[PDB]
Amino acid sequence: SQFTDVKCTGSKQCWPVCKQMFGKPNGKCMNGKCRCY
Repeated sequence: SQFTDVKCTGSKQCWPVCKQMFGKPNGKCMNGKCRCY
């Protein structure tokens, strides 16, 4: 997992975040913050 500080309630929210931050959308909302894979 890659850490982010981006808050979230649902995993789909994390897809654009992870795409911007790490180059792929694969990501889940984990304990209220995005994690990217």
